[PDB]
Amino acid sequence: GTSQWLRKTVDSAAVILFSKTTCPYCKKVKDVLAEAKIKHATIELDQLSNGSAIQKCLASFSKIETVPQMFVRGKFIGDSQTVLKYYSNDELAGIVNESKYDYDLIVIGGGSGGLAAGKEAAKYGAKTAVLDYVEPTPIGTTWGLGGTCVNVGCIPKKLMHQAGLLSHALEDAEHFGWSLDRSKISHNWSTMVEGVQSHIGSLNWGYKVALRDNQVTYLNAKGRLISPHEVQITDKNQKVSTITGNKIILATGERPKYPEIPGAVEYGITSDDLFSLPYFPGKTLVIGASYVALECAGFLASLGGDVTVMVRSILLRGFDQQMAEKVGDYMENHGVKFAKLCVPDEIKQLKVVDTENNKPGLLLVKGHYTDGKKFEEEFETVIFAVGREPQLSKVLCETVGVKLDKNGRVVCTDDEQTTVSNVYAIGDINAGKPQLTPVAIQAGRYLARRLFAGATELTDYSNVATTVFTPLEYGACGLSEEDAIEKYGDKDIEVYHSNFKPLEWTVAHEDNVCYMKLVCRKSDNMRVLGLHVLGPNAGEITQGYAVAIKMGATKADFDRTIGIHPTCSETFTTLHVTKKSGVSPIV
Amino acid sequence: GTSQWLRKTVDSAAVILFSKTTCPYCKKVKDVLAEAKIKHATIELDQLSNGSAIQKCLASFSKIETVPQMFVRGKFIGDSQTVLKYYSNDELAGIVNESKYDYDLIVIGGGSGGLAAGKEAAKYGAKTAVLDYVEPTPIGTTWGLGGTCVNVGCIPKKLMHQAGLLSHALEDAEHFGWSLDRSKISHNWSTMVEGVQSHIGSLNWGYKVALRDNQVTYLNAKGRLISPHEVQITDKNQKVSTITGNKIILATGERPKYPEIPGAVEYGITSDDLFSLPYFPGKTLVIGASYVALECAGFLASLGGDVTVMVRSILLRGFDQQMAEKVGDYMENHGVKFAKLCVPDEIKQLKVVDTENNKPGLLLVKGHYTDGKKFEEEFETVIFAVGREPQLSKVLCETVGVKLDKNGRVVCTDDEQTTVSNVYAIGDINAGKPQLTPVAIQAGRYLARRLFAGATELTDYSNVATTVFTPLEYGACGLSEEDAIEKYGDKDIEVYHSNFKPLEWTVAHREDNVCYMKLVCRKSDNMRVLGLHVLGPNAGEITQGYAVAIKMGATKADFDRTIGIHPTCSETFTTLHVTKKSGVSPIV
Ligand SMILES: Cc1cc2nc3c(=O)[nH]c(=O)nc-3n(C[C@H](O)[C@H](O)[C@H](O)COP(=O)(O)OP(=O)(O)OC[C@H]3O[C@@H](n4cnc5c(N)ncnc54)[C@H](O)[C@@H]3O)c2cc1C
Ligand SMILES: Cc1cc2nc3c(=O)[nH]c(=O)nc-3n(C[C@H](O)[C@H](O)[C@H](O)COP(=O)(O)OP(=O)(O)OC[C@H]3O[C@@H](n4cnc5c(N)ncnc54)[C@H](O)[C@@H]3O)c2cc1C
Ligand SMILES: COCC(=O)NCc1ccccc1
Ligand SMILES: COCC(=O)NCc1ccccc1
Ligand SMILES: COCC(=O)NCc1ccccc1
Ligand SMILES: COCC(=O)NCc1ccccc1
Repeated sequence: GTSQWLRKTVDSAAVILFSKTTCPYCKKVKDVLAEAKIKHATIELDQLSNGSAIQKCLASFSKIETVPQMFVRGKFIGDSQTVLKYYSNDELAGIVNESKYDYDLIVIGGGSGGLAAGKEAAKYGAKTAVLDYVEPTPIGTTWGLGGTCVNVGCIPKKLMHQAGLLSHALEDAEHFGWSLDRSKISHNWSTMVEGVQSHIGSLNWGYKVALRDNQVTYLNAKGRLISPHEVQITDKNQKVSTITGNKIILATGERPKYPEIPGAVEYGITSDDLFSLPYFPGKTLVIGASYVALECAGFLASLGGDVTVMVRSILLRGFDQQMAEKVGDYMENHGVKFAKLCVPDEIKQLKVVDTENNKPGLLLVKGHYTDGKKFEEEFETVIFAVGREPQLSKVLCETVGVKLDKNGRVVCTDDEQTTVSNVYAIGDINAGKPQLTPVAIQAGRYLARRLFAGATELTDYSNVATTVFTPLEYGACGLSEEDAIEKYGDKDIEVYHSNFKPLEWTVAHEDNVCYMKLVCRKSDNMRVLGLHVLGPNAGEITQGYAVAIKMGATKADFDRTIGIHPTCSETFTTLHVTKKSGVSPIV
Repeated sequence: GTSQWLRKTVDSAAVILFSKTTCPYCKKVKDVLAEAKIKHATIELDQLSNGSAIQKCLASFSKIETVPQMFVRGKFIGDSQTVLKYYSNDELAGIVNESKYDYDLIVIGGGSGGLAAGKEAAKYGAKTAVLDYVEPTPIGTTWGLGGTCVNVGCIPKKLMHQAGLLSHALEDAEHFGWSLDRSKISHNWSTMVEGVQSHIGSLNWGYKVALRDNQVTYLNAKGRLISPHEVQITDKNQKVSTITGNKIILATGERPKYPEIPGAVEYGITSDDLFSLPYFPGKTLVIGASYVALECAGFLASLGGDVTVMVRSILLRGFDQQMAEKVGDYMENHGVKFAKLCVPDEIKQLKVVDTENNKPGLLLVKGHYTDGKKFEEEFETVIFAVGREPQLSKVLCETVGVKLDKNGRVVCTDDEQTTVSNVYAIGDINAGKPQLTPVAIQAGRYLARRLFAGATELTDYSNVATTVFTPLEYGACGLSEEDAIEKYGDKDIEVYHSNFKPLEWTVAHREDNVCYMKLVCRKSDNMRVLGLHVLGPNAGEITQGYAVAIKMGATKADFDRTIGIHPTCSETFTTLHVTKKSGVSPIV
């Protein structure tokens, strides 16, 4: 009912005003709170369909049914006369700061989700702390505020992908009439890294500025939850102390795994080290087959590197395997070598990294194939991309009572609540959720609004679109073909597909490598279950269709919509060849 | 209802079989027709909701109610035993080819719409002819099969746009670590024209191959409709003759306009000439302010040219004007000069075009500003982009009875039918329709299916998305902000907007707050998205997908609950929150 919503909202909000837009008494109270620099949530009752019933329920706390009514941390404070009495008697600031705890909210983790949750909470008057610490990699690499995406993830990865894309831009320019000679142009790794790191630095600073301008307390400290409301923090100087908070948000993310083989930790690196590496990696082996592995190998090859990928079984496990194979075939034809069906056994050091002259070392990699033959080859750099994992045993004392799953991620309700009722988890550590930066940001902002502004909207985790930024990009939204066939049966699935050629590729001189498909359910009006595209700018192509899939688009919706010409994306609006027909999809 | 549909379908279809998927007698008839290379439409009665009623109405034509039933040009031909008799007796070929007319379908015009209509019709057994002729420009330019888009429109202009985009890619490469020096690289116009024209030639050839492989008769001839079923054709040798057809599709498109001033036709050019010009235009004046004018001026400046645009009043009349101004401001900041509020009065010739040394001429342009002050400046090339118009007085004898509107376009019903019942019109000459290549293609294909395969689906001309390929691209779908406010009033319209910066622009040191997007929404209809607008790179790829959601009636809530893809430009549409009425700044 309305009544129990109102109780949760009053119990949880830090400072909240129940108001009406046309009442000059509420306006007087608003302008008072603004002058006093008091931030607060506002619930305009004349804009809610059942505002009348809420007014009646307020009296259960305040014994009045009029507006405005101000509350602070679950307690009714007063109407217009009473609030102005406190203001003119210099008693207001003390009353709005009265709290059982040091903070209304403590966020452990200053990354994609945690910074978004903390900033949104502060907008409603929640007194908020954000804790962030970066544990250094085995070789000592560290970085600033903002999380995995900002520092060692989406941002530097896509900037180095762009540096690689520009190599083919240089090649194409000749065919379009420009006088340069591609074969006499080379790439400088450290010039690239300096520009990438300068941009990352501007983001570290921007987040510190944003927290200060929202009155958020930023602590560069390692946090550990030792009881439901107590966080122990450890300083850069090993000073230990305890702060208290009403609500706690866990948002500490993951770090790369290493295989348990000799030499891995000592002599290899991960993506954590790659994006600030002060020397060109040289001849490189990438071990693994995830989107991180393939994206990194792809741009290293495009910058002119000698690059090999060691694949245990398949590419992109969990993605549509037809598409995954097309991705890998393109890379193999464009200068990435693959050691297929192969695992490593040991990494042996032949030459130590020369920090002084800014040169890599030299390594001997020993491994074996599934047919039993041995692998043995020398590389200057070895990069492990074999998955990521959280380390919540560092963050969470067992006695607090927060349940984890077999993988060590937090088990949450559909509103991010843990098994401890004031403790929530968002981002990559929330078990079962897509591990993506815009998912973490939406979860964090929406959760802050439910805690401190009386919102009810949940985050929707279904049909979240993705893009893999390999040399030829792969965008997807919804089910793979194999998952749909498993779920519904082969006779209830129809697949429309086509090759295509970007117009930009005609003058630049391949005809049939770009490819797209719609996987559809026959018995549900040909509903689009999944969309897949391999081609340039695949993330821009895919994004808009994710809205239509969210709304339940059918094939007839795609047919009746008209294309924009000339584009790659328009090919989705005229698809007609089915896989069951056996007709070729080539252009 | 059903009976009126069945009569229209039987009267119009060239060759059609009424069938069921489970009937082995129907399968035997299908096999005979395929072996005799007889193409036909097929309607599978067991797959239609009212298949039982259709089966019963068939008796009004054939006096039977079973399947299969074969018809040819409105006449019942027979059941399974009868079709096999004709086949065994070598009588079937002559039956299926019997006609009052030379062709089931004559398409006048071999462009985007006409080629699509003709190929689709031939798939259902319609005996089809496609007529195409290119009247040369005043200086003599002509080109091959395929229409305006293929030869002198979307295809060459986007390729030249891409050559222009690559100049900034060469600049950006230095910041991302590559060793080149952009300052020492120049552009060769004729090398780019040769590559563009080689691709256009492959399209000309590909369409001739497609018509041959579909058994469509291609006539390189100028057509004139002289009665409802008679088309007069004129040869390249000026031989005149008459062919007849049951259905007629008019698909002749438009050509560029010239202003009525001295020297315009003699010494200027249009887009028709630009895309195959053998020499670089040099210092260029573009007169006009359409998307054609701005796209051409944009790429010429990026290829190193000294370019001025003469604007009579505003940019992009009929497009959202906040967006049009941001487009123009970006071009003016990046090396396009504008002569604002200005029109030309005369072009004088100072040098003839130098065909020997492959060089432009030289012209003196005189004009005046709206306050009366004078304009006078020299240019090597003057391009007119002041609109396009059809020439239907050449295509259509007045006595046929096809009604035209005040602009000379064809007045059609919602199924493309003109005021003459067997005559239809598609593409740019269809009055009131968006003038775009994918619209012409959808209209031609859907019409051919209704004429020859019993389809009922109409083309939907509402909320068709567009993209202007200026140096910074502008994509749009739906109403402009000013049209939304005019239609619903200011109090019922909410606008969400934001600047943004492509991630690719950060290390390249490009501008922070020039790219821009907005959603124009209707408050009283669950915040329905009435219009979407984006200025930024790859704007056509950004916009296309959202056109499906707008077709389905997307609201602001649907954008909010959808999660973004990171890092992209398009994801900024999923988190918009600043409203124009709040007064809050949209900068990042
Ligand atoms: C190479 C790579 C590329 C990626 N590319 C993309 C992409 O293109 N698009 C996309 O959507 N996603 C991408 N991702 C995923 C994206 O980075 C993550 O989903 C996102 O960063 C998760 O956000 P988060 O808030 O859960 O955690 P994080 O961003 O990892 O932030 C958690 C923070 O908490 C800190 N912390 C940990 N323990 C403590 C403690 N005890 N006390 C204090 N602070 C602590 C961590 O050091 C870190 O700073 C990529 C990931 C990688 C590794
Ligand atoms: C510079 C420019 C750029 C454009 N860019 C785009 C773009 O990016 N995207 C987009 O969607 N649209 C674009 N367009 C619009 C697009 O070209 C048209 O909407 C489309 O070509 C219209 O097709 P149509 O079939 O109506 O006519 P057309 O393609 O013009 O074909 C008509 C054909 O009929 C021929 N013909 C004329 N009279 C006769 C006759 N009597 N007998 C026989 N044949 C005859 C003509 O010579 C021509 O070949 C652009 C147009 C221009 C001018
Ligand atoms: C960059 O995209 C990485 C990602 O994790 N995308 C979502 C996904 C979920 C489940 C299986 C495959 C993919
Ligand atoms: C079933 O997968 C067999 C396999 O060897 N996959 C690895 C790979 C495939 C295609 C291109 C590059 C690498
Ligand atoms: C009302 O419009 C007045 C006008 O002069 N528009 C032309 C123009 C505007 C912005 C940049 C370049 C040209
Ligand atoms: C009001 O204009 C609507 C329209 O669709 N105009 C045709 C066109 C649009 C965009 C780019 C090029 C051409």
